[PDB]
Amino acid sequence: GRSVDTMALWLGLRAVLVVAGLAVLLQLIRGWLSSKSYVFNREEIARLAKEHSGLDYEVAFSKIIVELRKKHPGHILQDEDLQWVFVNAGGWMGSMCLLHASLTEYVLLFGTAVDTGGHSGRYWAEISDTILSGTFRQWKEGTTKSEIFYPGDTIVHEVGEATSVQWSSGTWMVEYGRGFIPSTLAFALADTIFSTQDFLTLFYTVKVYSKALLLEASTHLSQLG
Amino acid sequence: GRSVDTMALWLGLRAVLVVAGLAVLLQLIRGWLSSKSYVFNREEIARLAKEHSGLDYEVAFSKIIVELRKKHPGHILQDEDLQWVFVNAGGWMGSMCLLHASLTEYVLLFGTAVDTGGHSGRYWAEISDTILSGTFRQWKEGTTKSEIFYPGDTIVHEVGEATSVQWSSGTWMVEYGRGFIPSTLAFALADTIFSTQDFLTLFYTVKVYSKALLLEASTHLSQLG
Amino acid sequence: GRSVDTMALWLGLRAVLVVAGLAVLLQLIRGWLSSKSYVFNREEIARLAKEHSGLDYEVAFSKIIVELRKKHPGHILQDEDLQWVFVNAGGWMGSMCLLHASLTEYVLLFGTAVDTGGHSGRYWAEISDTILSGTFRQWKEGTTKSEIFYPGDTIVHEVGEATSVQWSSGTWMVEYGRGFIPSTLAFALADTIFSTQDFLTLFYTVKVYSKALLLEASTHLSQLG
Ligand SMILES: CC(=O)[C@H]1CC[C@H]2[C@@H]3CCC4=CC(=O)CC[C@]4(C)[C@H]3CC[C@]12C
Ligand SMILES: CC(=O)[C@H]1CC[C@H]2[C@@H]3CCC4=CC(=O)CC[C@]4(C)[C@H]3CC[C@]12C
Ligand SMILES: CC(=O)[C@H]1CC[C@H]2[C@@H]3CCC4=CC(=O)CC[C@]4(C)[C@H]3CC[C@]12C
Repeated sequence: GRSVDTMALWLGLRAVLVVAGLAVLLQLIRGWLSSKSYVFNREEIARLAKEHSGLDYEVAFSKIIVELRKKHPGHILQDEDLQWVFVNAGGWMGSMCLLHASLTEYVLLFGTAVDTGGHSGRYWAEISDTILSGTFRQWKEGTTKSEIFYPGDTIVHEVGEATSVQWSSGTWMVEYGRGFIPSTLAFALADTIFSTQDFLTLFYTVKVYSKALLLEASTHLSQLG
Repeated sequence: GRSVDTMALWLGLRAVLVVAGLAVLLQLIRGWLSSKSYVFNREEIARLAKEHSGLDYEVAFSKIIVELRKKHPGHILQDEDLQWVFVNAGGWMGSMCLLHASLTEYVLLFGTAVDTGGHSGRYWAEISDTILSGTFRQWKEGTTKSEIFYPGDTIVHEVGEATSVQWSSGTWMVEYGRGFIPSTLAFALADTIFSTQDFLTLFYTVKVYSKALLLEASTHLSQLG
Repeated sequence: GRSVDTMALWLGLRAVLVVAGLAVLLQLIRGWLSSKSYVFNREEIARLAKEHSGLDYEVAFSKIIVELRKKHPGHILQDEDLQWVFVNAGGWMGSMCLLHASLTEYVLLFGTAVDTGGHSGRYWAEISDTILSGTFRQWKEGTTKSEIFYPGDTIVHEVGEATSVQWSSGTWMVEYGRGFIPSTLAFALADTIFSTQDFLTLFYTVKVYSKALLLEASTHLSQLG
């Protein structure tokens, strides 16, 4: 009767429980033992973006790209491969311009010209965003109150952390990610697969990721000979 | 030619039509003949939340939990099992603290620290939300105009009804559901499966549901001996 | 080691790349060689909606429907088949009333009573929306700035184009689509399948599409005898 249905539902819930739990455990295991080859550090990127946050965010874009090319030659994409690509993830819609991406790091420009917001994602990667323009509202897990950050501030999305994020129209930021980068792809592409059906955007995303990987491989080969 | 393609599309549309129609019919059949064991009633919960809506919503949270424990001993989770868990569903993102959940009822605290909104869901369950803080905008099906509710009001999401819901930053409410509760899970988890990929949140959700079910089973066993 | 993982990821990315690329190529091939039987034209619909944008959007709805019935008898649904149906797509939620739909064209009323926004979709179809009330913000691909349109304006979503769209509460518009209409269905239903689980709305959507197709077939049969 009712007790039988309660017990059966409890059994199925425990099934889903152990499935999700072992998925989380595997994510932790793959992430912790992942490689950690670091060309950049988040403080360098944050300071460089903060210095230029008072300028027009596109002038700041240019200046930051030029500085990153000067300080890390061989690790930033040429002008021919820079492209603004929409990003639909976790219920929000923004756009990115990828500057660098390896197995363990990535650097990009990110933002939005529309009001948007949603789930931040939960992956084995430390993400950091320095606002050039607009406002970034972060609502952390386990709290009932949120915080709003402004140009020049840096929000650090910690490893394993999950938040709600919200950006206002005209919000632009410099983003640096460090960790097990491929484990973020499932989050970054899911709304494209199950919501937007925008396969050309998927094409653009994997194209720029592959080009960044090929640049890193080419620079590694040159550094070894 | 063109007529052939029109006819083929019409055939496939009629296929999808009868599939969805029989799905709706099965939802109605499972829901109507579902059990209706009721520990609470929506008027009791609404009045208790309305009385305290003028206080800070966290003080109200505490007072409502204490009253519910006093009036329904054995049917509310202990302090050790209370937890704020994100909820991503129907395009919106909020967070919940589950107080009670059986096969036929549930009681929780719900709200959001970000501006959000989306589809309410359509399930065989009567849902009711009493606002402690913020604003709740409801847009009913078949109308071109929406309504905004304020602290102390109660919105009743009727059985089989579908609306668009929208909450402003800092909106918090007491929610009571009555009907065939498991038929809501597919709606409550879908954005987690196909959008956020946040498997630890899924873990938390099934964990608290299972604990609430086990509490109900334990109290039933004690009441029978 | 690290180079092996980089190479394997590059291989898998190239796999996803060629899959998405050939999907886009097939979309282009199916769209270009698709039929182009045109009962309406977008300038006619835009001018008719612009003329009435200064009136209450429901009075405008009625006047536009009456004019479209007068000028295109046999191609607009009778009063008995008009229905407001929710539309959840690309992360946004609005509602539509379908007036006309064939293999190559469609005419509908669209809008929203909630603040919403998301991905526009990318399909082989030229879409055009004339605002009767509210505001329509369009953010085009490849740009960091967006534009806001007002009552009486027409936004043209070009074939193959992808934008972010955003509508404010109380925004209502007349929409005309021309191209390969079925290729939009996957976008229009995806959030229903993977997010809202609202199968009765899916039922309503395929029902009105099938009725519009049957009306077009019946008028074609009458015109041929
Ligand atoms: C804005 C944001 O949430 C970040 C978090 C993880 C980031 C992704 C990290 C992996 C990645 C590398 C690429 O080369 C393409 C862009 C993507 C897919 C990034 C897009 C922006 C993301 C999704
Ligand atoms: C806020 C909201 O829409 C409500 C409607 C149905 C509710 C769900 C009802 C079933 C359920 C019981 C649980 O024990 C976990 C929370 C959930 C999954 C509830 C989360 C909040 C929901 C999704
Ligand atoms: C508002 C919007 O984006 C438009 C773009 C393509 C449009 C769809 C085009 C195909 C279609 C025809 C129908 O008969 C049902 C409604 C739908 C499913 C339309 C709903 C509104 C859509 C989704």
